[PDB]
Amino acid sequence: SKTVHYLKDYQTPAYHILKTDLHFDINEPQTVVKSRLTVEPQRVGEPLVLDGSAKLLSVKINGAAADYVLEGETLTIAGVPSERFTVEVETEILPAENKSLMGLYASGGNLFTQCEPEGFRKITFYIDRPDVMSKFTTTIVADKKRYPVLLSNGNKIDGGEFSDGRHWVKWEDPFSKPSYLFALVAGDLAVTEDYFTTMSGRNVKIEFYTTEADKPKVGFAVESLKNAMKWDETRFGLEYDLDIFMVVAVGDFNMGAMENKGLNIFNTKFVLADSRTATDTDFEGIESVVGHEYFHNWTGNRVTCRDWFQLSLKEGLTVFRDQEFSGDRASRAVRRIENIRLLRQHQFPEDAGPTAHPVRPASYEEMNNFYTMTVYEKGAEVVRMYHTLLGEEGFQKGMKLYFQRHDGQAVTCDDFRAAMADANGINLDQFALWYSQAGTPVLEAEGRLKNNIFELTVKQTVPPTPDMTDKQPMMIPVKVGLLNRNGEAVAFDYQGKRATEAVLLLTEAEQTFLLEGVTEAVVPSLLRGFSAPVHLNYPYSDDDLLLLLAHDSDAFTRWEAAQTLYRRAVAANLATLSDGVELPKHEKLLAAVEKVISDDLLDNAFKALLLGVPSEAELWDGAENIDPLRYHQAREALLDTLAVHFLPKWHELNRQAAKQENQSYEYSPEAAGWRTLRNVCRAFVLRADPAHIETVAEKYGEMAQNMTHEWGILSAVNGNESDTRNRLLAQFADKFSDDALVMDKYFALVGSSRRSDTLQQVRTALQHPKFSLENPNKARSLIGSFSRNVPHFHAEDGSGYRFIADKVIEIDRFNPQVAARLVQAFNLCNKLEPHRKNLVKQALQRIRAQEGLSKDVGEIVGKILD
Ligand SMILES: N[C@@H](CCc1ccccc1)P(=O)(O)C[C@@H](Cc1ccccc1)C(=O)O
Ligand SMILES: [Zn+2]
Repeated sequence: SKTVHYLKDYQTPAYHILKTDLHFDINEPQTVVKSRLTVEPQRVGEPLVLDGSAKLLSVKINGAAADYVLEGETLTIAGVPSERFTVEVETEILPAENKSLMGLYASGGNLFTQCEPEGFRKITFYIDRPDVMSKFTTTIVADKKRYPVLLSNGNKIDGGEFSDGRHWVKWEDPFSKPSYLFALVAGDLAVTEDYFTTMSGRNVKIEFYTTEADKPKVGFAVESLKNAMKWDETRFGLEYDLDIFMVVAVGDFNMGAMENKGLNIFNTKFVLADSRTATDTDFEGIESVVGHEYFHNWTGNRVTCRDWFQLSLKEGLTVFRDQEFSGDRASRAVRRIENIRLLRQHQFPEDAGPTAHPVRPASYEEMNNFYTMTVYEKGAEVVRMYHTLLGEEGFQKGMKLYFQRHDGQAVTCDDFRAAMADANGINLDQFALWYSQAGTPVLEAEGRLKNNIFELTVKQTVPPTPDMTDKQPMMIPVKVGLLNRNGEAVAFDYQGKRATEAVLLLTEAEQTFLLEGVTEAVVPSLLRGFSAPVHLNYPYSDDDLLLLLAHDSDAFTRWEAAQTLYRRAVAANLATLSDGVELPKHEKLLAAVEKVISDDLLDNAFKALLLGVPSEAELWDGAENIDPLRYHQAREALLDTLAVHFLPKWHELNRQAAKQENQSYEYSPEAAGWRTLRNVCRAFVLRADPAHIETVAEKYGEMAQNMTHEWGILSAVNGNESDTRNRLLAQFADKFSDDALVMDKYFALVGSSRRSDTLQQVRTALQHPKFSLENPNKARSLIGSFSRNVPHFHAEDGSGYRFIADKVIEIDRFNPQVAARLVQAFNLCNKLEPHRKNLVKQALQRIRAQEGLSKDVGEIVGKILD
């Protein structure tokens, strides 16, 4: 009797809602919501079924008290007119009691909403599904001194005052929308005003709302929005469609931001920065996410989702758009590698684990569990493959046809694919499998130069996943090139064209590609630009990898050669540590890294990436009976070797980076590149010479010229067993006690430390006056960081597992979304060595045994355990 939602069961709704008129009467403590729905029968005579979980005060049909039944979270009216009719629902909400941060809730003494995916039903009774689109008008009444700012979607068309100190506003959004895009804000908030003029000459008023204290940190977000608006015009030909665009910052928020039409609501983390309190990465994040939410105005809002299985239709596409925006801003190659690295570090384990799902899932119990790395980041890689197959011009032809066909509609992934296919006159039927088949495809490649042909044989395979065993061959673009003995590009003939690069389109289980007219011995460069989201196996020698790393023209393949050398070095460490003998010499790797360190032609941020070692999760990919501490030990040994071996050169590279930064402490991509390299150097220095922390501490103020430097130094020393580490962290918390986003950084350092005493420091931090478990940013920073802290989470005595399971249980009582994300710390369960596996299963069984456990957490626990 447990409810599962299946894509195969989709049916159009029995009723449409043409008009949604809302009235909010905000009081202390309760808010009363009145709705009036103009309902249009589609299947005449069916019962009207409304979703809702708010306290119900009354229901009318055509103005008279309705005969209805309330059952669970539904309201059913059996006796429906056969003609257009209205329904009026009155509900009552206590927003200060709402710690789920879905629906209408309080934060910092103000009121905010979050409705995606199914939060609107926590406000009123509604047909709360995204293929039902309605024109909203929203009236808000509140005390003026307490709630001077009253916002909802669209245009402000009326307002006024009452003699008792109350005031009101009325907002009309002329664009039909699904309920998940509804927003309301009521509060005492400061505003920052700006504008943008569209290419048709229309001014758009821009308003950012923040606390009074936070206002000085919102400027970069405003600038980023104007950049995003211009970019969507120049790159996609897309113009904004209202004369007002509002953004509201909120400190209590389950995700990063939300694209509500004309009234975006952002986590403070993705809108507030200055150089004193935010890192360069934080600035890049604001640019990315402000872009993302604005880009949803077309890819999400103007064209929306038929059903929640199609989430990647808007999210994969909009992530692709924010990636392209950021790459067009600056540093495209480095940013592309950053994106690839995040996918392989976080999404690949998802696809290999118990919660693996297709980009377009076929079923779900709780839709909030499917806002995933797969739907978003793999979703974006799928959209990018259209770009790779079609080119920018062809891709834009597809976009044009997509909007022509589907503006104002709620559609499917299939419709996006068809627009791409039809606009370009190409068959993309096989491409559909990128949406329906889960798992990381594995390509096995072999190469031979015989006659004057380089014959590249490639096989593909996709593993069964828990949802599906049968996996058919997919359409996989493999971008390639060839290097001669001196690492020079070598031209070849393919499909009657002589070039140095080609896209090989693998569509069968096994294919041979003939690169003809090759006049010299070659080493192939494969999967350039990470041209498909796959695992590629090709037999490279260490010397082949050094060649690629030294001379290849593609950023990804150069970086992947280094990643491979690191991976092989860790594997060699695993072996020696296991045999109880001396560590390997790693002579070739050390020679390779020396070259990278000493190369002054390398981009600084690219050099920093070449000096990064794959994470433990990457290293144990594909393994069984995993002891995570053995992998941690082997990785730490490699980092120690790199730190100590090159210690003088790490200091020298640091000095060179400092000189080039040139005291330009504000955010810019140029200065940030130097600081990124500097922070890599700091990490290695303080590994090799932990005593250097006292030298750092002595001159801390001189060093602390922005938060990128403070964060970089505190990160570097965070695992140091000196008392000074603890003192510097305490001083950081004191300095920045009043800045909640910097206190998030403090708590992340507490939870992530490799020091031996981290569990007890974490437990003390739970009682820190600036910590709140009910704040998702804080919970994520402290507890989330601890759950990803390999030696502590995976402690042999099980203390890490017991602690995280305790917190899943505690958090689930008020915020199931946060708890269900946290409990995925346990996803490695069935791949662990027996002792830890036993303890993880005990932890999961204890979570399962909780009375009233959320559907959110229960769905995840079932996938891991059952
Ligand atoms: N549609 C929004 C998520 C909806 C939601 C559901 C429940 C609770 C709160 C909000 P989004 O995709 O635009 C926000 C997204 C922004 C993002 C994602 C990937 C890259 C860059 C930006 C981040 O939170 O992952
Ligand atoms: Zn999004």
